[PDB]
Amino acid sequence: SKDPTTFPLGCSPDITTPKKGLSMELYSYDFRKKGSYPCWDAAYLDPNYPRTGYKSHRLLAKVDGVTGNINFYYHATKGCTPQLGHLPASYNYPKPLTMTNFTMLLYGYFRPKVTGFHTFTISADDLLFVNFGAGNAFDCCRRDSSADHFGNYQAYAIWGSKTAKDELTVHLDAGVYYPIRLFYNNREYDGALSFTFKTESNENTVSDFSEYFFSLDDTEEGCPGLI
Ligand SMILES: [Ca+2]
Ligand SMILES: [Ca+2]
Repeated sequence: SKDPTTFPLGCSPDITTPKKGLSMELYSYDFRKKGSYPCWDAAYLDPNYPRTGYKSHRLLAKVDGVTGNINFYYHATKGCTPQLGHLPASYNYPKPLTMTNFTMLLYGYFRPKVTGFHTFTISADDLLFVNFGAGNAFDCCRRDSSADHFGNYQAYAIWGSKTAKDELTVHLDAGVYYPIRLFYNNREYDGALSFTFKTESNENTVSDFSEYFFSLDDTEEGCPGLI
């Protein structure tokens, strides 16, 4: 089912070794033409922007192995102006980009260490939309066939809105691989992404996803959760 749920379905990959990290695609996000009021494009809030609209902009990069702490804060000096910066080393992308104005998609799997409830907390400047679970994000080792068919967001944050931070609480089983999709945009000026979680079992905040994000190969058979 594509609908978001407190009890998401996960995946059981075969022997082939999971690879560390998420995959990432970077895209352009231009300003409006000189003198427009305001200067930033509102396309990022088109209902279909996270599904199809982004693909009409320019592909910048496709990277594998994104893991570790994926949080960032980029400080711009000027409005209405493309300015260069770098993502943190965790993104495995060693080129500058226009950090003031870009779109980023990350996808893969989250593998828990604890069976029980997890609460992920997110915030972003400007936008972070999260899908989580088989079907809601994509299907088990069948990402290519289902990548565009994700469901209602499990959580979302939009800078400047009444929902500028959000939480998602899900019950998960240790060692199972859960499809995840993170879609981020910066429209102008500063950018920021925060993505962390806690489990109901203790007070520790987890922000380093070294032990938790993996990529699995698609297969003809699929790898549906057997638990
Ligand atoms: Ca295999
Ligand atoms: Ca911004």
